Amino acid sequence: MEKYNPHAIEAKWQRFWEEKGFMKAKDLPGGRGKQYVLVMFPYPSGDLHMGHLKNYTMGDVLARFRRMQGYEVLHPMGWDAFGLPAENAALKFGVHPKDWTYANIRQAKESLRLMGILYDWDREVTTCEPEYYRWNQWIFLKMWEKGLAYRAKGLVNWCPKCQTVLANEQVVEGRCWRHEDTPVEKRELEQWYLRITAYAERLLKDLEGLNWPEKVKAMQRAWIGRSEGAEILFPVEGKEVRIPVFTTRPDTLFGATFLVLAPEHPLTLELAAPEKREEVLAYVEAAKRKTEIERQAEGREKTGVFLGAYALNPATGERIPIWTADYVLFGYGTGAIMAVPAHDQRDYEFARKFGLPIKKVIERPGEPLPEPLERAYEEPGIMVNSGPFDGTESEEGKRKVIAWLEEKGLGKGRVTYRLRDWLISRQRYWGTPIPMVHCEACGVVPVPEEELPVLLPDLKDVEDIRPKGKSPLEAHPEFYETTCPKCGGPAKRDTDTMDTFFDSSWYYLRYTDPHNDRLPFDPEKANAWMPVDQYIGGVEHAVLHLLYSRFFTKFLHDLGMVKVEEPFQGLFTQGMVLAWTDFGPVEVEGSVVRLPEPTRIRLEIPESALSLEDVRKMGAELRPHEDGTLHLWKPAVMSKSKGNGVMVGPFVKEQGADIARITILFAAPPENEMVWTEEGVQGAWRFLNRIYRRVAEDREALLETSGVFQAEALEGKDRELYGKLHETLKKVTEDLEALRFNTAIAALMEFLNALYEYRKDRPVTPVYRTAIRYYLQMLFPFAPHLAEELWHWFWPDSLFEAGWPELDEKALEKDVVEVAVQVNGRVRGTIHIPKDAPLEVARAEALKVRNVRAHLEGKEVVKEIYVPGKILNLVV
RNA sequence: GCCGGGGUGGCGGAAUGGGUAGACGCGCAUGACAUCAUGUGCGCAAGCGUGCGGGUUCAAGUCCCGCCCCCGGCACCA
Ligand SMILES: CC(C)C[C@H](N)C(=O)O
Ligand SMILES: [Hg+2]
Ligand SMILES: [Zn+2]
Ligand SMILES: [Zn+2]
Repeated sequence: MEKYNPHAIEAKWQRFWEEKGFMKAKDLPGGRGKQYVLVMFPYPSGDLHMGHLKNYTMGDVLARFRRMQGYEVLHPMGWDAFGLPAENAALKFGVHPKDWTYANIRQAKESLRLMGILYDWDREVTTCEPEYYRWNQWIFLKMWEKGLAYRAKGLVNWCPKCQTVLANEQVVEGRCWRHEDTPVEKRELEQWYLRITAYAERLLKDLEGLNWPEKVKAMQRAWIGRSEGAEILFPVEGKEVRIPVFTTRPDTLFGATFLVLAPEHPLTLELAAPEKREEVLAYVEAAKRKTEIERQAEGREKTGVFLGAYALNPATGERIPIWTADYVLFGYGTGAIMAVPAHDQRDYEFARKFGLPIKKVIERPGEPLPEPLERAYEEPGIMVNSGPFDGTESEEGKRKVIAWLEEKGLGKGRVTYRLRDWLISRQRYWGTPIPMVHCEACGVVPVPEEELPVLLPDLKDVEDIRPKGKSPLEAHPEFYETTCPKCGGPAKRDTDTMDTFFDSSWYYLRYTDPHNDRLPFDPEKANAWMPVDQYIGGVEHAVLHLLYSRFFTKFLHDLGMVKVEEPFQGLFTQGMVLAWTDFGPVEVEGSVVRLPEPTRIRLEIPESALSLEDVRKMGAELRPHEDGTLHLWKPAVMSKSKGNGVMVGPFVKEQGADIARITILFAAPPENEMVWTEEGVQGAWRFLNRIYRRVAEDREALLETSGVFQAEALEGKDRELYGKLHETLKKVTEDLEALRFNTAIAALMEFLNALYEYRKDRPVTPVYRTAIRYYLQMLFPFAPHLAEELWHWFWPDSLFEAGWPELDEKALEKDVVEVAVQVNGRVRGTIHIPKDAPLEVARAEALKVRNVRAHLEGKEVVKEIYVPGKILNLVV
């Protein structure tokens, strides 16, 4: 009997599929129903290890499966080559972006191949290639003609390291999404913006009937931050200008004891009295250089400064002082807020800090508010000290005060969103050029459609493209010196480049027509493949990619190019992958595990000594090491940085693909985080082995046996197996359609074990033949090699043309099941009787069990509950 | 503090229209020549066992009431 050998069959079969062209997506899916399985394309930066493969595998399992079922599958793959992620990688290794990009793409593309993964590469797409970004620019123009793209000056986020501006969504915890060790800063500058906010309502209203992870949906709702309320106009004293503010508590208007303007608000300086004019300019610019991190380090000791001007409370008419404090966001509402310390803990704290007035106008139902208040009372209540509103309820009060302000023309009801606009212009070389020219006479002029693409200046000098503070294209007149396509005089091309997230925002749409030189894609085509039925990815693109794509699809929908309005119908979010990591040497002494500083620091814990127990309790262990000392190991995220990756190729060579697949899809539940391990792999070896042995050993017999027969005529073990078979066929089919792989696999390990047992007694019957035909077909998605291999010992064509096994309902039916006999609620034993056996039969069969405990325990019995399914309770 | 999801074996994890808890796998332990085969929730035992405390029921991981700890999210309203 031969043995299972990966190398001998793996690469073999891989070529076979590639050449046979099975996962080649059709152009316009017929009435066969389509399936668009797609995983987020990668950032060509770094080598591919196992942690990275978890997502593509699943997409492969899924794609293969759907393919067998007959659906027209589209399982594209490509590269998110342009932007900061890539360029920053290259620049780190002093390599030229274009070289570094095509280097990874080559490697990465090999790994995937070495894994059994099949794409329809006739659709590969590289974002940084002119053939692609050509269209980023064509889109950008169409957005401009619809006034969705524009320029504007103001403070923006700046990443010193990246040496460019970042969108708000690229500022995770006031730090760069890439350099979580670099505190983002603020700078005055004029950039480009996409009016995503013009889609704030739809972007929210459509999240409703969506089948996505709660976590994601939640986050977007918070990022969009819709907030119903009112815009109130406070007349400034002496001047003509009226200052507007936003609030959700118009019912506390009489509580307004002072206004507050954002340090960057226009009037903050145009109102500050001369004697203060200096103190304001000092603080205004002080709040600027203050990084978000620095702000969030003050707690509630917020700062502020009195301008020197006053305003009139459009409700009472009294003169309230006007201040300015960083806690107010120029980018939110109207950069101005009416302060009501009595009903807002943030304002309250401020008021009490700078000796400002606190005035209650909302009374708590029942137990009166302790005067003087010691804390702002926010909850609803009754309106007091509020002119003609006294005795009204906060709730009804609002719409009233609103309708009121609206009548007097002092304010209006208005909805505002937290969502700020999208800042896409970037000061980096490696990126799409913004198709705009800056004529001196006409101003900002768009490049003609046909004059596209605006090719990127070829710069083969690393030390040149390196960002120093402004677009590298600024020192290249050969590029930025052109003529205005409007008047004709001398103009200047835009030196800034679109951000990476601009191209990743519609690729899924590009794969549907990867070679279109007239349009970014043919509507007819994309309409036949969208939306994306399944979308494997990660949650780190919650407010980013998953946000922007929705915008872009809505925009493209309005141009009438895409019929849907939500790109990703389904969306899975796989979990991290960990791996036992070496943390360093330790000094064991009995039970005391003293830690040398280098190790401790790596563990990142305050303790400098632990007990053999704590080391265990924290999930670590002590191993012997090549340096002849004891090292401490403990899982950790598998990453290059950690140097605990498990390289795809170096692995498949020594082990196998299918082995890595199984070890990955059975480690734990997909969404959970697994821990790649030796034992994990060893187990996959054994599972794959036995699958092989079993079919090998009955190969000859199988060949001379026919797999045809009449099910109803089956009896005994035969009939038994036939059930267990379809029992499995069902669990497996469902588990797949629900992305629950671990169990689909185990469902197979279990039937395998079933097949072995069946041989201990029964020969090699037709049913058994069929049992293998089905086992293989089902195994395909997980171990496509070993399956195709064994499958050919008895069948001609590839598993790809076998179809998915048809489940047989009638077969799932039980007869003579195993009921459990319990005495007085406690399970005393079990018996074997039909699913229909009447109480009399069960009672009987039970009264004489192994230990006849049902008898020794039931020497009285009163009531007897009997669930024909599997229960018989003898209530003593 | 609010919101979503979670606490099950030495380990990852199965099973909730109440109805042999712990499938499948790992690990361990014996029997055979790294691998198969058998066993493996805990306790010597009475007996006990799905985060804690009550309760409903012949029967509770599943249902009711009160509560703790964990993970993730937190814009507005309340
Ligand atoms: C779909 C893309 C936005 C995914 C992103 N390029 C990444 O690989 O992290
Ligand atoms: Hg390129
Ligand atoms: Zn950065
Ligand atoms: Zn001009």
